[PDB]
Amino acid sequence: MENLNMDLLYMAAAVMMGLAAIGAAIGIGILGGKFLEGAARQPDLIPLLRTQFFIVMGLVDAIPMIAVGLGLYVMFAVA
Repeated sequence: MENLNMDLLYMAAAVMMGLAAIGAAIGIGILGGKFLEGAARQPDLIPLLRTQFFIVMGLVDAIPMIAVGLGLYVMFAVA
């Protein structure tokens, strides 16, 4: 079951990352456009632009980063 939970996990990361990438991309762009629009609309939120970019992408990508991260953290590192 090691080779299965090994390949299945890695492979799961691919699917998970992709599916999560799609959904993540969709939402990031969703809230990203609106938030980015306002902030980018207000000259005083220029730093918000970048800050929000990383925050929205990171918070959304934190999910697969956490799943994949935890997986490989113990798998590739601890296994």
